[PDB]
Amino acid sequence: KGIPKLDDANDAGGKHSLECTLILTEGDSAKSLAVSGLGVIGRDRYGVFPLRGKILNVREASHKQIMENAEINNIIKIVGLQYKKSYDDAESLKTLRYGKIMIMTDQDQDGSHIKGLLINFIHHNWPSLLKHGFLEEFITPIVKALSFYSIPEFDEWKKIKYYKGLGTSTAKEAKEYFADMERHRILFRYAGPEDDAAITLAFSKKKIDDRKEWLTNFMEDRRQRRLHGLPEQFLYKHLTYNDFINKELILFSNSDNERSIPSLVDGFKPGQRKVLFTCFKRNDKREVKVAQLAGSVAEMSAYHHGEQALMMTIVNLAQNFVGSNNINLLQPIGQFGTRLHGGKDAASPRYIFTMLSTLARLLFPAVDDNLLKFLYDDNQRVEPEWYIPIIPMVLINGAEGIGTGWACKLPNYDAREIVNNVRRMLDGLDPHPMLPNYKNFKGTIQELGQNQYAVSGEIFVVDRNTVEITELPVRTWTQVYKEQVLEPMLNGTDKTPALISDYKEYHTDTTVKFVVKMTEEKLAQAEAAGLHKVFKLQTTLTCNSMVLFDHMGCLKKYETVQDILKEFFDLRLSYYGLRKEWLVGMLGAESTKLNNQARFILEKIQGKITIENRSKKDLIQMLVQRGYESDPVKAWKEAQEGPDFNYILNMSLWSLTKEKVEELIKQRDAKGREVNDLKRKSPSDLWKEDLAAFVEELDKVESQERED
Amino acid sequence: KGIPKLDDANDAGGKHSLECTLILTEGDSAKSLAVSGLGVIGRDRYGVFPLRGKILNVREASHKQIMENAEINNIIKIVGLQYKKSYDDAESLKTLRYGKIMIMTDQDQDGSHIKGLLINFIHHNWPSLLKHGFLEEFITPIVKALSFYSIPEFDEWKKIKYYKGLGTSTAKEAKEYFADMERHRILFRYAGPEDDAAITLAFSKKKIDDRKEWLTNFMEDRRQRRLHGLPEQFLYKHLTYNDFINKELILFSNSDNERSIPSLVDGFKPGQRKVLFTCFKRNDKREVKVAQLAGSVAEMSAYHHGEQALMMTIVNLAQNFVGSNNINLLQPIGQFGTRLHGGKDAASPRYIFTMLSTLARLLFPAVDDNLLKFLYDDNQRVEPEWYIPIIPMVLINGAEGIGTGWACKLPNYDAREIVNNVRRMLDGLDPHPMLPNYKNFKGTIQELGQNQYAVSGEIFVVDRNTVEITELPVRTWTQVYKEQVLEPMLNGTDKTPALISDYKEYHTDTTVKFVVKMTEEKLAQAEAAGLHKVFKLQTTLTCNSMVLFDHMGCLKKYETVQDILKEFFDLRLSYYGLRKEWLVGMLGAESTKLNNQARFILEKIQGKITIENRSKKDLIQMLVQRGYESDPVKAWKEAQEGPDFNYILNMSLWSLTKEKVEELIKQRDAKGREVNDLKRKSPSDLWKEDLAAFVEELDKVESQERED
DNA sequence: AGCCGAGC
DNA sequence: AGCTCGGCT
DNA sequence: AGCCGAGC
DNA sequence: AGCTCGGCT
Ligand SMILES: [Mn+2]
Ligand SMILES: [Mn+2]
Ligand SMILES: [Mn+2]
Ligand SMILES: [Mn+2]
Repeated sequence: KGIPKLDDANDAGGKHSLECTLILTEGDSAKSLAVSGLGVIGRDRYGVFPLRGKILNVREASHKQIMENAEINNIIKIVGLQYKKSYDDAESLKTLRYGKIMIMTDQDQDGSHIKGLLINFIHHNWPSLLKHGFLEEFITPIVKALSFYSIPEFDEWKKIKYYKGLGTSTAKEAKEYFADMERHRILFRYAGPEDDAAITLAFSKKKIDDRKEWLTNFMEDRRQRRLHGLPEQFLYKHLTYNDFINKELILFSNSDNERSIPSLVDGFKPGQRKVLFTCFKRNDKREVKVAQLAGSVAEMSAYHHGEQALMMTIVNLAQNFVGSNNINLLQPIGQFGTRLHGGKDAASPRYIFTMLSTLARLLFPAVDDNLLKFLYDDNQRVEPEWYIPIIPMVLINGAEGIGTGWACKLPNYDAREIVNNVRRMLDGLDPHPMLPNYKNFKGTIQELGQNQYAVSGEIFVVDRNTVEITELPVRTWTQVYKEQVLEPMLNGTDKTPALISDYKEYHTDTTVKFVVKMTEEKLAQAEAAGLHKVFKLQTTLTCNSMVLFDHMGCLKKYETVQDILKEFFDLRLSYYGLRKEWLVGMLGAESTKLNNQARFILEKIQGKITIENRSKKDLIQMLVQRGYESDPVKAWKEAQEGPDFNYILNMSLWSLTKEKVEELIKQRDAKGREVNDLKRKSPSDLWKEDLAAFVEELDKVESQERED
Repeated sequence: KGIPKLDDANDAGGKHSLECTLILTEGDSAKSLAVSGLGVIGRDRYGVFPLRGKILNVREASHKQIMENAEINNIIKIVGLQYKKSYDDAESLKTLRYGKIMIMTDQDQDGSHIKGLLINFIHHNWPSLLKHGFLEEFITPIVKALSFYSIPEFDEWKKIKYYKGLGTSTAKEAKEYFADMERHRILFRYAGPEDDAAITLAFSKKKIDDRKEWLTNFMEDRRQRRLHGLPEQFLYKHLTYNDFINKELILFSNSDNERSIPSLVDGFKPGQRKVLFTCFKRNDKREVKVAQLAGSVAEMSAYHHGEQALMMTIVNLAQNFVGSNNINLLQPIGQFGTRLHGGKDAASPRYIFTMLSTLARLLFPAVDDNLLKFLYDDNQRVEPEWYIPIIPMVLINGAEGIGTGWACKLPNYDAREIVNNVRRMLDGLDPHPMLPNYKNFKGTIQELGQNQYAVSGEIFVVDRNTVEITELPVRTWTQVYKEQVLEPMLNGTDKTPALISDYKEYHTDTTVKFVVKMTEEKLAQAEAAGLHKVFKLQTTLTCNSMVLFDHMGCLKKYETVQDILKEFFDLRLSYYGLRKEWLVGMLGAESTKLNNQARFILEKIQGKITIENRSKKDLIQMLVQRGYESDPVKAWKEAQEGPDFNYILNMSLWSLTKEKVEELIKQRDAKGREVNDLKRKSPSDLWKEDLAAFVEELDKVESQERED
């Protein structure tokens, strides 16, 4: 047939074609799983073809984009479909190579997404097939203990095995699935108007706001459900397209917003936060290859997606070039991308390295980890719902992402202006308004209207024939500008003749210099029309979707950055008071511990009590009879949810030496003074300390950057 | 010109061609290094072309192999050479695009090898060029502190930087090298007959035995030199081909034998031993990807070669299929290759894992590490000159390798027969003779003549038309046998008609079953001529080169395996006596330590001495005045090349509790009894213990293998 | 001519 | 990638 | 139409 | 690889 990745059913194309089934699989490992699953006998009436991934959404797409799509036309040639053909009459179905499509995907949410896009494809092009049951799915278990086809069903029911993707199952497993097909095969049924309404609601861009309402209800409902203790409702026999869209695809849509839409608190997405948690736990003193760090992240954070997406998450986190990260929390040791190509010139993750910026733990103090809520994946504690940085990182690095029904775009903001605004609010004033600010951007950004800005590079008149372009607007890449602006100006086009006579390039990996030559008259005309407009050095920047998850995990639209700043500020200063409470608890327990250590050893050297030959039971009983406390640090740590004095009896015999008692009394007095000194500090003073340290290191680091 | 990897000199092919120089580089990183080194001005008269690696040796090679060699014809087209053309007359040199070839390689030995093969190429095809100085080299530094062009020069001279390959130097470095070319450029000169004699000696297979004598002298000389303290002689101005061959290439030849020819002792090559040392130091409880283990080996063992060669070293170490390793010291967790394709079907090192066999440390006991001599790379201690296994592993896994002037081939041998021979020698008898034995090989191996054997698979007559082939001779691969034996028998050839009517394949990944169908008369004729001959189931195995490095590092040829066995036996039992000496030293120091601990604490509880408030100096002085020994373990460990009693004073206060004194007296008596019990054991009893444990685990492991 | 394997 | 190097079928 | 990025 | 998803030029 000409498609090498396809294994065609023996009876496909023959007089039995209508009884044949094409199995569309997610990935080629699923392909092999199904192939071995059917074996010799299954090969007659069952074809199997792989899909690379998410497919084209054909409902709104251009004609050229559809006609040039390799996968779509592969499925068309395999099944024998013809565009605009309706299938009712026997004469019409004589032309099909297969009578059914059985989609086999993972039992996770992205699988459901592929299911939905295939449903949308068939529903858009051939409703004649969709109404009559041309489409089926082959479900697999996500967990076993007997089999369970969704995590809520297994949780409600409650050796346990978790199945990540179809490739995890193998060998006999696959064959087992294909011996009993009554349980694993589910037919999509068309009930009526509700089905069409549901499909178009999911896959049409006219329905975006509808999707918003859709998802909103879901979120509220589930939270309300979660509040009242009602169990999660789950699927998995016939399944109507409506019930699929609203009870299954919807969880992909919500999971898509949850992974794609950052938190207001730390400005992170679950993947990024997993990466940073892993880095925090490893605490590498030396650089680590991005591929190896990626695998380590996967192990330690329980990151269940593919390695490529995570490696590029890391790369995106490390990028320091103009227009990317105002503060990069990972160091880009390697080629991580440049201003020239916009980062697309980054070297392979196998050949580049990274590690924590020395500002990372200054922005996310280690002690604050004791204030967070760490989540769990199958009894493995992984990473918190959020970190709580000393300043609103969601504003600094310009968080963005694309979900379903909502998207998020924020531009960057100067760290020092944000630090100053936090200081203003700590001193009881109102914050100043803030325009976006991009580190090392030499151009201007000026406020046009509400949430709209003009971003302009720099261009100068050198002389009558010469202009010098020293800056391009933020996110305009050097190579792209050359190809799409200066080169068309120089060579001219069909409609537009040549404006400029020549140009030359003086660039730095981090900077832009163009020297353009024009005729006298044509420069005069260009500056009459204005230089930034003619040379395309002004772009509009409009942020009307700032969508973030607040500290409750609720999606919220913020109209101004000052709202983000205030909400963050309240939360963060609350957590600073929490940090003081925790610190007086911990330091207080430590000081009591040091005090009972000192009393014990001071009485041993003073001769008040002798430990020699005392039985363990008799000694512990005597110690509790003499008033010694039990391990105040372990007791206070356990209290946050036999008597242990080991902290006293595991001390060295060196303890009773004169300089050990001396240094231990000094430690005791010093810890007491530490508790008294921190007790008199306000939480705001704690915050100001953190901010001062952060700016000291920020000046050192950025001046080292400019010197290098 | 059509070669994309080439950067051609601007003046190449023009009227200045004779003044142009083609730079042949080792690898493309060297190519880029030279490109940036010449810059804009250098590009006019200097071309640069990369070589993949070692090139074809054209002196003895087939005509087809030469005419089809891509690199050779690339250099010919680039320079403009013509085979059989002599270059003297001006008319003849009018046809060359370049006047000189400048070879730029690494300053290590393999670079010298490439230099030699280019010299051999030009000398073979065009002596007219070689006599007149057509060839130059561009040397680079191997180390800096000023620059040094060989490690012996730098050692004799003695921030220090070591240069591994040309790719380590970069940027300004390269440009520096090409600003001063008087120091870095060296011209090869043809003195006379000595040069030709030297080149042919190196590169001709008629000269193998000559090379042997050659290398022998060198080895002896250097050892003699090394014995008398005379410094190593080094090179690096003109260099004659003779002086190059005998003073430079020769060190590649010797290094090639040292890496390619295993030791008699542990049966390893430096790379393999580095791998196993790394595994021993990591002590992985879980599997590790072969790529990651490879990188870790590189870091910890100071392995200076490419990652591919090391990853395949690991793969070769893990292979358990019939005809590879009788005992695989690494576990093949993945697809590491099968009997079918001979291991060439192994999966990529990124997708497969390994770890230590549970017999690894039973064959190489950890305590024996204290008896070895660990080498050093730039102050980093890495791995021993050899390990000392409990049985001669060089016989078990069938060590082999190809150097210069010598090669090594040994077949495998049964572990249990070797263990039994060692037991025989420990009981004072002579060893039995041993034929080669391959684990899980169902065929036969029979002695023909001295060091020659017949290896035969298994074939049976089922009935008049049918024969069954259940075994192929060792190292004959299933796929290869099918393609080159059964398929030609079935399809016939131009000369030979078809002997067999059909065949079918019943194979297991680990086993071979062929059922062949023939005519009655033709089976009769085949068994008349014999079934093993007709069906190519007998191969000859001749081992007349068994070449190993003895325990002195001297190359030695062994005529029989019994010589290997005896030499190993003497060395190993010597090291068992050493192990007893070391063990009574260590256990004796431990027992003294426990005794002074017990005396101290027993006198503290008895009240004989009080430590409370005593000054550190006063206490240490009193302790040495009262007879307490100083840290016998640290003193005895230091003796193998202020007073420290910390081992007594860092004890817990729990020490003075009644059950701690009780268990400590029990530990003391138990260690004394341990010293007395091991003192009465012979070294042979130690060896027999090791052998018994090894066979217990060997039976458990191999029975688990057959069950799985 | 091809295979064996540590190297380029 | 296609090759080295020596022994051997 | 294309860009932005975590996913397939 | 070529695609999703929403906002915006
Ligand atoms: Mn999945
Ligand atoms: Mn960004
Ligand atoms: Mn090298
Ligand atoms: Mn082997």
